[PDB]
Amino acid sequence: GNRRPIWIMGAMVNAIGQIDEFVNLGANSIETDVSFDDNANPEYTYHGIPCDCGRNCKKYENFNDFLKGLRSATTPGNSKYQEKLVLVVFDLKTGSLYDNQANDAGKKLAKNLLQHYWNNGNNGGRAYIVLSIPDLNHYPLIKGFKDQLTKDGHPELMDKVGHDFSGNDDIGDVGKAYKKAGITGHIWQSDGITNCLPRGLSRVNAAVANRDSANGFINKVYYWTVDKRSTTRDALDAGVDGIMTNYPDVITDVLNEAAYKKKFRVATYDDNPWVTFK
Ligand SMILES: CCCCCCCCCCCCCCCC(=O)O
Ligand SMILES: CCCCCCCCCCCCC(=O)O
Ligand SMILES: CCCCCCCC(=O)O
Ligand SMILES: [Mg+2]
Repeated sequence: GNRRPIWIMGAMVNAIGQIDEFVNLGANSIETDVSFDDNANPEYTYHGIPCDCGRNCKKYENFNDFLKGLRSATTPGNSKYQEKLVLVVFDLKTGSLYDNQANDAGKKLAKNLLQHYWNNGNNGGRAYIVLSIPDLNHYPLIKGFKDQLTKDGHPELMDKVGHDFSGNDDIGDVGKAYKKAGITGHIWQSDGITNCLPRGLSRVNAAVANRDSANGFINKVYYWTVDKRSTTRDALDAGVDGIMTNYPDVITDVLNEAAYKKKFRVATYDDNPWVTFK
């Protein structure tokens, strides 16, 4: 049948100069860590030590500067525009917040994305955005973010946003969080661990089984962080939609092997990231 569109996602893309570095290696999407200040305002794109094996953990930007950089990379006509870059996952490091600041964090995130990435709707960046929350109890972040875009008069930008819960929670617990949040679509499900440690496919398989079921709630599944060809083959064989990596050219190489090329292709802006593949 049709080839499954795949997001090849550059990992830990936290400096503006890295956006081109990863896209030029074959990434059509990136993941970026977002730190918060004491007031739940996104502050830096910063991970810190420890991080993935082989990487510098300390590159960072003021979050709004990173957004302006991402805006340039994703706005047609800009000197820096990368047509290939279609999705950003923000790994929201809400662990530094109290649980009762989750909703505030979502409003401040929306406020900054509207201002600096979507340019108040004036020729904004065009990538789809996934808000990845590490703790199921921080689900009120989603409400906060939607309510802020609505207050600011741009509720339609929610069409460009989707959701993930990154903490490797049991799939039924994740679904219960989305039911609490009133969310029923635009759901990605991460599964993974640092490239420094081993991991199997059992939870990826559970997530894929949910995605492919008639009654499931997941739209896309992505596996992280994968730096080896054999792991990439295993994940594609398991039917994931996305693979996060420190080496986009490694994943591109596998996808260009003749057996995989018949069955997968690199996602473009044509491909809606909230739609389950069939
Ligand atoms: C930066 C303010 C933008 C507007 C934010 C609207 C939602 C505010 C939620 C309560 C935030 C309380 C802490 C405010 C910290 C600050 O920005 O000075
Ligand atoms: C399984 C984890 C889901 C998130 C925890 C949210 C807090 C639970 C209580 C929220 C209100 C109860 C409800 O709406 O059923
Ligand atoms: C949040 C989606 C999954 C992202 C993996 C990034 C890991 C990290 O920052 O340690
Ligand atoms: Mg991260």
